[PDB]
Amino acid sequence: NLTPLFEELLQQCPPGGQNKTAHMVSAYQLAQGNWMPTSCHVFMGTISARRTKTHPYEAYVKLRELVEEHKMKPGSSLGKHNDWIIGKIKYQGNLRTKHMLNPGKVAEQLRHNVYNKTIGSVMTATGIRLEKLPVVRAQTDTTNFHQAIRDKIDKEENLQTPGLHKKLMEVFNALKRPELESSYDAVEWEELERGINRKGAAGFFERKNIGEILDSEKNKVEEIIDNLKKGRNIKYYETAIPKNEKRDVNDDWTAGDFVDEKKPRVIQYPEAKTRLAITKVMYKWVKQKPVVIPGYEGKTPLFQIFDKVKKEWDQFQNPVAVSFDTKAWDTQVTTKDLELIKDIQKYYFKKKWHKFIDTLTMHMTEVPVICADGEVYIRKGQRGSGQPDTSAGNSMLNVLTMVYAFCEATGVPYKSFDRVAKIHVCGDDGFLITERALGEKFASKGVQILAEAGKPQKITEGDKMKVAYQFDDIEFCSHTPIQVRWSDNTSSYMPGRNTTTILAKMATRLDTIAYEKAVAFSFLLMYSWNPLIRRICLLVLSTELQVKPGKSTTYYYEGDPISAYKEVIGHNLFDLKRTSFEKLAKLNLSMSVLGAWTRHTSKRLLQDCVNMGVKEGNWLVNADRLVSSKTGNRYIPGEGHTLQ
Repeated sequence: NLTPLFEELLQQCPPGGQNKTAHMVSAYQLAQGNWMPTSCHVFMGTISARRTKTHPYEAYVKLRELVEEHKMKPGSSLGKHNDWIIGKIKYQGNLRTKHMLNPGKVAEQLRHNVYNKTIGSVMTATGIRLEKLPVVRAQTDTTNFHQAIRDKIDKEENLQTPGLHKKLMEVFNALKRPELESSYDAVEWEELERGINRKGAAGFFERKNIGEILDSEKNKVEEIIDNLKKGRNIKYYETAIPKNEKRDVNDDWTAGDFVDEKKPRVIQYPEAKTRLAITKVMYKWVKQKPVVIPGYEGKTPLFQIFDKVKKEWDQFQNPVAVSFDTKAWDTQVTTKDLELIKDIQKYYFKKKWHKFIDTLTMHMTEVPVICADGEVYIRKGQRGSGQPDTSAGNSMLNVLTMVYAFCEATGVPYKSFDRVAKIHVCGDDGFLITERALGEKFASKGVQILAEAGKPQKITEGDKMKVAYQFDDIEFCSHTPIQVRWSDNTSSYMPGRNTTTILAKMATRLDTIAYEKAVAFSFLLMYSWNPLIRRICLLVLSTELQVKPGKSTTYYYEGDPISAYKEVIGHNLFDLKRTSFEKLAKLNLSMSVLGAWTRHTSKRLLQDCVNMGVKEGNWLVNADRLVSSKTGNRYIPGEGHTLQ
């Protein structure tokens, strides 16, 4: 009876190891009685207990009593290499951090959400009520920023199962790529400068951005590579800014705005010179060239991912997908976690970079962080979202932890995972596909195993992980599959997501037509299954055909945008005859719940398209099958290509 109460309490128990000298009893066995807990250190949902004619409620109070005894049982020396930050302190701290040093505040140092006028007025022109759309890209004030630090970052390091990381290494040895052992070397400046955003943000004490440092202070970056390579301390620090601040900029191209959306509330990032030093050396690992993390989908475009996943899904008999959903992952990365990734990096890198990886990793286990306003805190481990290693490091750490959790829950051995499951990851996001019995075992017992591995899962109904029983219930990269029907009698899947959300993201920005047409084409590649969005996209793309699209967003087109689409999607926009009736109903629901559209909106948007398309000429709106059906005119595309 009391079994769900014990299961809740066992997730707060400190992780222990296997105890062969005592009786280890589960949440079920404790609820039945005559079992008395002797300690609260949890191992695979079991704790050590003396069989002493107990009553269920009495066993529960002893186990809670022991858990609170352990919780009510410390300040930490600062590392020498971090001492330099204390000499920059100018005023006493006011972060009021309870678990990490707030040594004070350094001297001060020298963006808003607005509408995209053309995209926003096309929406208004059809009766879409913008004010009813959800708010996106919210920036936060200093006060809630510091509260977010106390809430998420001010914490002792997660305890993990003893020996967890030897096991995880055992999992890596089942997935390593031995033909690459000890081959990774640094890259040349030319190759580094190819894939980098010159507007990459400067750290607190910096003034130049990535491109400016590239142009004029390469020697400063090389001095840093040299110091680390010889094992010498550098003055490593990360800067803290709230999400969506002027300095919340991505160094590298992004598969979509979904990657800004999953960012922590607190962005923490090394200096630009330092992000450059790390990347010039660890390029092949942090940019996954080649891909050595199994299931890593970082380089897969959003319009391909679900077609790729369906092929795996179809090869199972009775497939399910279990979601990876860790609470505030970056805050759950431990020192031992980063050191596990250090050992794996050293597997693939030439020996002359091991002292480099060793010293950087050492710098990353205790990190001076400087807030926008100047407040310093000393972070113990964790991941700063802006580190170059976030995507690659979290992806491997995710894959390893999840294979281990699945393998320990199901009894499948680490070397046999590839035989009964497929895994897919993008940083902490992901899922695996497997047969239904295997997945349900992993989804019920995985919660407790993942809490003991120091990656707690977001609390749910029935203390179970989310299972998808039908393919288009998979959730990945903030999107979910939706099927479309083409006029060549094939079907395929597109990245689907709520229409209210797509409208929000498309209609706003943080601080002109060339940019909006880029956005429109960018959204048209992802959301052509959505007739509302598809038509708003074609109307915007119809604007000022003499102006060429900007380059500051995910994608843009050279030449014709309808032909560019055909090149990456594999069909013509005009050939898309049907979008999944049911899934579209699900993704349009919030439109009506929020009242962002009326009964008139779709017709008015179609009518505005037909009015433009019936007139004499060659109009992008007629690339829409239904619009062209009502105008009797077609769009004849020119040559066109898609770019990043």
